[PDB]
Amino acid sequence: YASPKCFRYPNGVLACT
Repeated sequence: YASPKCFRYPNGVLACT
């Protein structure tokens, strides 16, 4: 549904890199 952008909402698990 949504993208795991760094601060997707909490910015806890930043699945970015």
